[PDB]
Amino acid sequence: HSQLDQLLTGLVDRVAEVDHAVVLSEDGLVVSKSTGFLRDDAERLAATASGLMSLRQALIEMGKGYLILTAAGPGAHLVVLTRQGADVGVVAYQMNMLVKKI
Repeated sequence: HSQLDQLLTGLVDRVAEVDHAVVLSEDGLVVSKSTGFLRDDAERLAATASGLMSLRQALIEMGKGYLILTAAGPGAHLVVLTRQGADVGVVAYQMNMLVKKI
């Protein structure tokens, strides 16, 4: 488990609002994921995020919760899935602090 994997797993563990997290390369490759996020589920999130960016940041609210995406430097994006009713401000702050730590 890489340092980035531990950071992502740490975000998910500490933040009640955050269910899963991945970091995707410019090409859509999963570079890192929270350790309790299965490869099938992570790549499903990756396929969604890559579709989003074919259509920098994005925030999509649904019934489920939110999908939030932000830049993690010029070559990658951090992508998070929240639980239902999460405070977006809290999650965005946590993600911004994570990107800083990387």
